[PDB]
Amino acid sequence: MISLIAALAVDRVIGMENAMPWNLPADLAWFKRNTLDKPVIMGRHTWESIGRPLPGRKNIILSSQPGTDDRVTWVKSVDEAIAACGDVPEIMVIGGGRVYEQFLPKAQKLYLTHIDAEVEGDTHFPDYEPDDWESVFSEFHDADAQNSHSYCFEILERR
Ligand SMILES: NC(=O)c1ccc[n+]([C@@H]2O[C@H](COP(=O)([O-])OP(=O)(O)OC[C@H]3O[C@@H](n4cnc5c(N)ncnc54)[C@H](OP(=O)(O)O)[C@@H]3O)[C@@H](O)[C@H]2O)c1
Repeated sequence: MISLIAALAVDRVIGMENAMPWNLPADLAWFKRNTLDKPVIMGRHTWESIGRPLPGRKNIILSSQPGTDDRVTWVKSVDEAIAACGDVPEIMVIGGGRVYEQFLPKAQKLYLTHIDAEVEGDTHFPDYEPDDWESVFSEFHDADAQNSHSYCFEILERR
């Protein structure tokens, strides 16, 4: 199946100027945890921000244009992207905006990081219907020495 994985600040804010407007090492770990040994579909935008494959995962990028790193796989359509995954149990969609927007409808689950920070962004997470999903997990964390904001992990499934 298909899964989305994002970290949202206040107001679904997900990025600014091609970046994540905060720094939460703790999130990094949860992300790795959740994407380890899975294929990951990402947008060219996001790809450019990462700048190198994610070990432990099949990296599939979406671009109209042609590939620019032989180490990762390129694609020109949502169905091909999906194709490229193969017969895997969970495909992970890692953003950016436009991509979330697209796979959203197709998703059966989301993995969220709710971060208590109010920041301006140029990208926000697709609006979804609270009714359609069922929160099956939550895990609160207070700000800390390294994580300057408290945040909460959560997991929803399509109702
Ligand atoms: N907060 C988080 O959880 C999280 C996770 C990821 C990213 N982000 C943030 O996301 C922001 C950028 O997201 P974005 O929406 O600007 O870009 P994106 O989705 O990362 O990149 C979009 C690009 O992907 C290509 N694309 C998308 N759908 C396609 C399709 N069906 N076929 C072909 N190409 C397709 C297009 O590239 P072409 O130019 O090649 O057509 C498009 O310009 C950044 O700020 C990043 O930091 C946040």
